[PDB]
Amino acid sequence: PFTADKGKCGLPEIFDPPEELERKVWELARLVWQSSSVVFHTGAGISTASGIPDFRGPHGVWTMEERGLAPKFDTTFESARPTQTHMALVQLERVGLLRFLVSQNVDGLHVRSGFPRDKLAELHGNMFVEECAKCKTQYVRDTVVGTMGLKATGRLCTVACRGELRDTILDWEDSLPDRDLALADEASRNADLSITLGTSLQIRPSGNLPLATKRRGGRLVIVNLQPTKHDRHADLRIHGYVDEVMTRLMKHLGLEIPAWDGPRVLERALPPLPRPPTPKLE
Amino acid sequence: KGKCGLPEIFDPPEELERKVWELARLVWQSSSVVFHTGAGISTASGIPDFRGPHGVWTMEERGLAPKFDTTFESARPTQTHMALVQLERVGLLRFLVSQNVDGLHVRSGFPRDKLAELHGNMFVEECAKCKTQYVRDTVVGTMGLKATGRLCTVACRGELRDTILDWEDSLPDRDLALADEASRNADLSITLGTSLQIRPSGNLPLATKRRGGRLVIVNLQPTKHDRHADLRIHGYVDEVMTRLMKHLGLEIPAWDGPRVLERALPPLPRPPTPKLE
Ligand SMILES: Nc1ncnc2c1ncn2[C@@H]1O[C@H](COP(=O)(O)OP(=O)(O)OC[C@H]2O[C@H](O)[C@H](O)[C@@H]2O)[C@@H](O)[C@H]1O
Ligand SMILES: Nc1ncnc2c1ncn2[C@@H]1O[C@H](COP(=O)(O)OP(=O)(O)OC[C@H]2O[C@H](O)[C@H](O)[C@@H]2O)[C@@H](O)[C@H]1O
Ligand SMILES: CC(C)n1c(/C=C/[C@@H](O)C[C@@H](O)CC(=O)O)c(-c2ccc(F)cc2)c2ccccc21
Ligand SMILES: [Zn+2]
Ligand SMILES: [Zn+2]
Repeated sequence: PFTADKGKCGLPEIFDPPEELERKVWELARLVWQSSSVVFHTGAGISTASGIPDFRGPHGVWTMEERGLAPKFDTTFESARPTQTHMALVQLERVGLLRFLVSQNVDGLHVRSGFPRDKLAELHGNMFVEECAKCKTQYVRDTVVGTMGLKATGRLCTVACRGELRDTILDWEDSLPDRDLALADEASRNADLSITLGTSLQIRPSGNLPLATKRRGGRLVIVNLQPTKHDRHADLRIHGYVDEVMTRLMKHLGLEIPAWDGPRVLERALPPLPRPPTPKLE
Repeated sequence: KGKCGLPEIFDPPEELERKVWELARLVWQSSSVVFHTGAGISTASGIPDFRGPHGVWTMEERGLAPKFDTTFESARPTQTHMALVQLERVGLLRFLVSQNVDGLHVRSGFPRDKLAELHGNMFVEECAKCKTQYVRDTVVGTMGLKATGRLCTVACRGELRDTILDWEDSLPDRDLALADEASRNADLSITLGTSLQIRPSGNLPLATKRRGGRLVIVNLQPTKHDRHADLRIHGYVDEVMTRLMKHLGLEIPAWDGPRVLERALPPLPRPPTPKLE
């Protein structure tokens, strides 16, 4: 809690220079095309471009705490817009180039971006979601659930039940949800490409799931401004703003990054849309 | 560098809700609305401000660095940026004055002939001879009005220089005159994300007061002229502008990607006006 191991905070940022950045995002493009089963793992770095501070970056929550300073929010959780990266992941899932998405974020922007819930594992919970203690029915609300650490919110289940509604925000002691951790674990083992965006991969086991892609010869790409726990296991490390890496990647894939309709909830992935034909790689 | 790192104020929801309704009334009641924007309308796209808690000057005074969560090239316009584009298209915004050099107003497709970029635009270089501007797709690599290395290509070969003013540099006369003219003639100035400490860029909203115009200030910190405002709103500008638009019955439009529009298009249809009192 107070004393919890918050891991390495405030490490130096690394910027790949343009030419080397340009060539790494082509290598990423080549890996996406070549792969049958692409899982994305996201952390707090995909939401900074929308005004929400990270945990272990230069100006992150834990970093500034060690220095006796406050993290700063440039928006509310309710007024946060999904980033170019968020929407990019929405399109990649609609054209069938993303099998599964595993996010350690509680900021709720994945769900709000319209990404389908049955293809998302929210390992650390969601600030807009409360859950019936009795029947496990989840409610995706339009404002943040007012509590953290899996406590009574004040509201009751309304299914065909009256059970106690509770927040989904894990405390330090709280084990991951079983459904999300099994679906994230299964997707990770079976993938032949895991890509990590904006996570420093220091948390167990959320950070270890990308290593499961390595077993049976799968490839691993790490996109991050700072060093990550598992940098040495990566076949490709890109050091750049994820928005810049994801817009350049989409351009290579010949994909437009769609308009954000405003807050929308999609329970179940739709049928896959048409996608460009694949380049000849050799 | 003026007063930096002042405490933030948050209006409570009920009060915030009420003030943005009072904003909505003033927009509807007003013949000629000008908006004045500063660094605060780009924070939510990952570009730090100057005198906010984590801003350039603040962090300098405390021997710390300002943090960028994007490049200038990869920055997307905020919900506020795109709201100003729609307000202009439906004829409820006469003019827009910005102290921002971040280039996002132009890239949002807001029309140049209705914008004054008082402190310059990092994506614009200007011919020293014929004053032809070039809006490029990557930041012009200099600041302080220096030669960039590139030449005029008009029907000229003159020296292209950046448009970023240094401290000593006088504002561009065209942009300052148009900004000043629009400010005097407006019956509503709204300021969004500016602390209004810079001369004269910060004083232009006060010219709206002369001949009984109204002034709204939307800002998280105190501003120089809080005392002259008929309405002060302490909230995230994005929240204020999305709630405001919702009252106006206006969608906030999709961003096509970087686009340059020289001249304002014909005004589009807008919802009918409420009966006010
Ligand atoms: N715009 C950007 N582009 C690319 N990388 C970025 C950007 N902004 C930040 N980063 C990088 O993004 C990385 C973010 O890493 P961390 O801050 O540790 O977040 P987590 O999601 O891994 O934290 C996991 C859990 O830990 C907590 O306890 C909670 O329970 C969280 O769920 C940094 O290395 C940045 O350099
Ligand atoms: N999301 C937000 N919502 C509302 N207000 C905000 C937000 N983020 C920041 N603010 C406020 O936004 C304000 C930003 O104040 P300053 O940083 O002085 O920006 P300027 O444009 O007025 O500076 C003018 C010139 O001065 C420089 O030298 C350069 O020349 C500039 O061009 C703060 O008061 C924040 O509380
Ligand atoms: C002013 C504007 C173009 N301008 C500068 C630029 C600021 C600095 O290069 C000059 C300043 O430090 C010294 C002086 O006062 O003359 C920065 C900026 C600040 C810190 C940073 F790490 C990178 C860029 C900046 C950021 C957002 C908007 C406008 C900005
Ligand atoms: Zn129930
Ligand atoms: Zn010329």
